[PDB]
Amino acid sequence: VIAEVSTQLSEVVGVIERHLEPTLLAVHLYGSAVDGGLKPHSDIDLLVTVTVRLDETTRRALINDLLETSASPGESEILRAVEVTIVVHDDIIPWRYPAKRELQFGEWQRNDILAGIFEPATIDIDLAILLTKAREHSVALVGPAAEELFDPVPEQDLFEALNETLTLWNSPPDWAGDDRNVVLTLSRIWYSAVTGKIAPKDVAADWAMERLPAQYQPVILEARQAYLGNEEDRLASRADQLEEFVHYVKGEITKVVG
Ligand SMILES: Nc1ncnc2c1ncn2[C@@H]1O[C@H](COP(=O)(O)OP(=O)(O)NP(=O)(O)O)[C@@H](O)[C@H]1O
Ligand SMILES: CN[C@@H]1[C@H](O)[C@H](NC)[C@H]2O[C@]3(O)[C@H](O[C@@H]2[C@H]1O)O[C@H](C)CC3(O)O
Ligand SMILES: [Mg+2]
Ligand SMILES: [Mg+2]
Repeated sequence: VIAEVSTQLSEVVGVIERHLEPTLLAVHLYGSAVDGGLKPHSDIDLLVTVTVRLDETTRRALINDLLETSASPGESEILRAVEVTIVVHDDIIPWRYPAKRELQFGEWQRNDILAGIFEPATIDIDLAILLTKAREHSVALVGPAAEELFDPVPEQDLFEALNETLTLWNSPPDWAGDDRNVVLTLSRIWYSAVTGKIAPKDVAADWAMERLPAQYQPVILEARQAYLGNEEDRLASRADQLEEFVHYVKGEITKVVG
């Protein structure tokens, strides 16, 4: 997608306001929209803070409505994948690890939502990472700056969430659908574990590529190119090369000490 993003952004915030205006504290645009800039496959990352949990019916109304504002990756030249994370004030302030996520919407749910599966509130270790990103780079579309609203996420909580995330990826079906992002996410986790910082997918990829034995450099170079829209994503082609990359990078992450 190469289209100006302000139209779809205003549609998505209109849906959020329509359901949540009376309990809304903040809407923050974050992720690559604010840090590095949207690339052809980039989603729109929104973080919504409410003062009270949602009624079940409000969860379903909002999830259904958000799906109508969103397009499956590669199915639209004008609409990006939309991602909305809702946190309840008293669940995330004061900061505790791990924290409860009230709601998340994203295109990975499309099938579920169309079958009437509405994901309920859960522990989400990923909030340690999302709130660290949002506090550093975001736009308050409404309410206070992320920096002021959210407590700092301790670096030990960041470090633990980065290492725990690696439990998701052990064998090839665990990354079957999502080969480019698992590769770029491994590079970002490795980068963040050594640096304590967060980098866009291409910056983390180039950092990783410097620090890899030459055998592992090709898979991350292909992922970095596909992220920038420069080359095709043919990472599923080279299945064995992918799993060796994953095992190699996980081992290198595991070596990084706190
Ligand atoms: N070290 C890390 N840095 C960044 N994101 C990370 C890291 N570790 C795990 N993640 C998760 O990776 C996901 C990235 O969100 P996503 O919207 O795909 O990223 P982005 O920076 O906006 N880039 P993109 O949408 O591809 O342009 C989130 O769930 C993050 O918390
Ligand atoms: C909260 N961050 C998101 C989640 O990690 C999510 N998967 C549970 C990610 O899924 C993705 O990698 C990508 O980025 C999504 C992330 O932005 O979002 C695409 C629509 C689907 C995907 O599978 O390609
Ligand atoms: Mg994004
Ligand atoms: Mg996202």
